[PDB]
Amino acid sequence: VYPQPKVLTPCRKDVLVVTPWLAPIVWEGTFNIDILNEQFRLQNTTIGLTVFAIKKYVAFLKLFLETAEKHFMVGHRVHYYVFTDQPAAVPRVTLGTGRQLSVLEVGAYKRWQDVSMRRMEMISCERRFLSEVDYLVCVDVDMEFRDHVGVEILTPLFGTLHPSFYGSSREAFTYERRPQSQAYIPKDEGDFYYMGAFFGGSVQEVQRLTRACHQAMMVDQANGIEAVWHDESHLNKYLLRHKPTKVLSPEYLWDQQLLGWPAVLRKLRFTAVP
Amino acid sequence: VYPQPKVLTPCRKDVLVVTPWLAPIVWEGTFNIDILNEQFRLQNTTIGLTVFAIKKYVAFLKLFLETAEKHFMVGHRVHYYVFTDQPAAVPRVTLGTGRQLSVLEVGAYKRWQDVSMRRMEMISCERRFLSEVDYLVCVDVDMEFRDHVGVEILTPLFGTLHPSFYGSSREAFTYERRPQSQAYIPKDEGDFYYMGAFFGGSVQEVQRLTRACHQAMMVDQANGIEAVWHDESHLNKYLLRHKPTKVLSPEYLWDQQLLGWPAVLRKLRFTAVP
Ligand SMILES: O=c1ccn([C@@H]2O[C@H](COP(=O)(O)OP(=O)(O)O)[C@@H](O)[C@H]2O)c(=O)[nH]1
Ligand SMILES: O=c1ccn([C@@H]2O[C@H](COP(=O)(O)OP(=O)(O)O)[C@@H](O)[C@H]2O)c(=O)[nH]1
Ligand SMILES: OC[C@H]1O[C@@H](O)[C@H](O)[C@@H](O)[C@H]1O
Ligand SMILES: OC[C@H]1O[C@@H](O)[C@H](O)[C@@H](O)[C@H]1O
Ligand SMILES: [Mn+2]
Ligand SMILES: [Mn+2]
Repeated sequence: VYPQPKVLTPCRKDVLVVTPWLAPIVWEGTFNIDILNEQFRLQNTTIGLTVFAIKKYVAFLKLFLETAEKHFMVGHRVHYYVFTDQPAAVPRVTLGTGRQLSVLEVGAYKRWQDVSMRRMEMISCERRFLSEVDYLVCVDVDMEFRDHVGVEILTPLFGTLHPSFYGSSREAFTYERRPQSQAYIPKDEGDFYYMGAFFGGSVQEVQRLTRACHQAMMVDQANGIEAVWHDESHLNKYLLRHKPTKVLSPEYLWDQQLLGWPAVLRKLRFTAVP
Repeated sequence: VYPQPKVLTPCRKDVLVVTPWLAPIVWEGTFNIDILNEQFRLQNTTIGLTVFAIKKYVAFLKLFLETAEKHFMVGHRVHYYVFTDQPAAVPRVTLGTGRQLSVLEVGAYKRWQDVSMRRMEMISCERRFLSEVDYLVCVDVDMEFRDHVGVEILTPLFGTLHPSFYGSSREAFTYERRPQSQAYIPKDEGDFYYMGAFFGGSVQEVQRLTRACHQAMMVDQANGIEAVWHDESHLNKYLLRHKPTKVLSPEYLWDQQLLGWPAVLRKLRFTAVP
């Protein structure tokens, strides 16, 4: 027993709720969470969440993890995978039932470009995700959850609209524009500008995507060019060619300090920390 | 190179384009057919179309088939499966490249209820669909195509909004309301009223659906009740419990003689014949 959807009275008339390849764009008021929760519960869905916390970024884990417990996939099985050069630095956060955390120890890379960039490499570690989770969600650690982020996001492949470019035209998009880079996207192409900080999908699609992006980055290195926004550039080139089956609205990646809280955002769910 | 989708200016503001379980509702202006065509071509998609033409309904095949050739999945591989008690009566219609037709001979059933109802049984013939097509589309024969019906419909499971109930409230829906019938749907439930004349999906999902509906009809027979709208009733009960991954708007099942051509319908694609 829920509100009857009515085909002649849309809920959101202010935003695009479907892409032109028929992928939902996820905004508050587009979904009934109760229907979706049942769907995903009926398959005993397990969602993995990957997060890197290399060098000083271990400082962000406590709030990340505490807020994930309040807001992320609450009621579903969750497995956190914390990639860190400092395992002893990972805070012990008490978890809800059916939720667990693994610490994966990795190398502290040369500069920030590589730490951000080698995530694609480090996520692709492959045998294990396939056995343990049905979906993988890949996010920045320097963030907090402030509202529901749940199974509405889950789909074979998704990316998230960069909060600075959702209202913008495409020649404005900061894609890689040098044809020397595997990340190259011409000035007459592109659907959206996706942020590197929040993407995911089924384990098979995320392994594909991260393998591709790593193979593309290595090809650029061997040719002496570094895409302008690094992993985000390659992410955007992958998602142009392999279109995501859901797109998350900027409700899912926001910075209230830089951008306020406009009326088109009914919820701010996952936000940057200073 | 196509129109850039703009996230703050929806194309359709007059209709619901997404269900509350995040299934697209397919209306003109929600999709770019060029993007979709490429997607489906890249997988060499084959679509099967099943149609029953038992007794006098062989009379409808010539126009059905001629118009399907102009409008249905044009450019993609298509396999028509014509179920008939009269194989010699099937018109020879010249087909486009990559399109073929098989005649399947079956029994002329006792009354019209059973002819319509035993379709579910006759579609479920199982080994063969799995090998030959990726999707199955199941329609009435007493119809003509008048405009594009293409790969925008394709998804694991879809149904179509009955053209007489899309603007209506749910207690108005002519679901089966006797609890004695497997088709029973309470007065406080239901998302939409789907018509029996146009549903489909992947071969696996259509085999599931048609197996379920046949198993449900047989259980009702053994109990001496016949659902009020027969196969359509069971279809609607299946789609309540297993929600379709796309819903087709009434653009995909219309009767211009009974309903005109309202402004909310930008195309009339598949329509009833007198
Ligand atoms: O020294 C570093 C730099 C980056 N990161 C990881 O790489 C992500 C992206 O980096 P950052 O957040 O600095 O990029 P921004 O959001 O500022 O563009 C971070 O959230 C961390 O998960 C890290 O763990 N240690
Ligand atoms: O004598 C019959 C009655 C029905 N049908 C098939 O069952 C479908 C549904 O029947 P009908 O079109 O009469 O139902 P309606 O659309 O009038 O509700 C038809 O399109 C045919 O495909 C048939 O082949 N021969
Ligand atoms: O334009 C691309 C850049 O946009 C900035 O706003 C953002 O901080 C960068 O991380 C990168 O996304
Ligand atoms: O209400 C259910 C009935 O609605 C009629 O308009 C239609 O002709 C019937 O075929 C059946 O769908
Ligand atoms: Mn960050
Ligand atoms: Mn009919």
